[PDB]
Amino acid sequence: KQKSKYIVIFGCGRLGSLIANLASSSGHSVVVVDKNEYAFHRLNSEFSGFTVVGDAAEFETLKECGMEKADMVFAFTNDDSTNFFISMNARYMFNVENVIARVYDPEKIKIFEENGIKTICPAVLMIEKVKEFIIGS
Amino acid sequence: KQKSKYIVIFGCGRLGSLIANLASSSGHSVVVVDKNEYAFHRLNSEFSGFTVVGDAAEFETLKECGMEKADMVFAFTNDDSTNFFISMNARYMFNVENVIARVYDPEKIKIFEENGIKTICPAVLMIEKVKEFIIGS
Ligand SMILES: Nc1ncnc2c1ncn2[C@@H]1O[C@H](COP(=O)(O)O)[C@@H](O)[C@H]1O
Ligand SMILES: Nc1ncnc2c1ncn2[C@@H]1O[C@H](COP(=O)(O)O)[C@@H](O)[C@H]1O
Ligand code: NA
Ligand code: NA
Repeated sequence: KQKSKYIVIFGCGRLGSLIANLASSSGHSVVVVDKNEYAFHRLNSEFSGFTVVGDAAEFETLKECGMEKADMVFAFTNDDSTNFFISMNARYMFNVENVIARVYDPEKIKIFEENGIKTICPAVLMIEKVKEFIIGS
Repeated sequence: KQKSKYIVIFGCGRLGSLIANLASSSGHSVVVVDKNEYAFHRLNSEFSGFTVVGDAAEFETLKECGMEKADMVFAFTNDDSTNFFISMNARYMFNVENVIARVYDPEKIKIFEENGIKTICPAVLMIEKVKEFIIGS
């Protein structure tokens, strides 16, 4: 399950595969999207869910994911512009409330957050954790 | 500063250089250690502080850092065994209270933490942040 959610993850790399594998083992319905079919070898033997090969910077790829049914969308490619494209479409075309994007450039965080997209910026996250260990929290 | 601390950072890569540059701009005394002299090109023009070339898996390198004077030691190489060596020496040979290590393998976190070493494990940190965005926290 009654708690099962519909989750779309773009990017089946190091980050995306980790989240996909965990989401699947938690009982969610998971769609994982990558431009490179070989990326899917990171999904483990237990992964239940569906794969989609396509370039997520193309609207037609976004249409093939059933994103209007999604509870959450994760924009986890290695390109900030692509993740912005995915996340803006998720929010506004497909009306997804919970959208999380990876953002490498800290200066790009603001434009995502002003559009209601939650951000994971590795540099910021590491600095925040160091600060907690020095100054408290 | 009167607030200036003595900070030793091992590994001048992507993570270490970011912390070194920020520490220096905050007014701290910073020693940065790397086996590869070319790594120091990541330090910015404003960086004040000292560099040490050496293999941090060798005790003689650890002796050249004045670690018994350190307020904090950051074990930020790309090798978990090396970071354990550095951190254990920092804690117990050089009596540093505040020691932070990067740990890639989540299964290795426990042995660091049982020895009073704070850990930054990228995979764990990313999963924790995703969880906060879904479940709150
Ligand atoms: N335009 C795109 N559409 C879909 N997947 C992409 C796109 N650009 C990059 N990726 C994927 O994002 C992933 C990034 O991997 P990593 O840096 O390990 O998280 C790789 O598997 C890439 O093939
Ligand atoms: N045994 C070691 N002693 C000192 N520096 C090291 C050692 N092993 C790796 N490193 C450095 O740690 C850094 C890791 O870089 P990065 O993966 O970008 O954080 C590099 O600049 C390496 O040369
Ligand atoms: Na807007
Ligand atoms: Na011990």
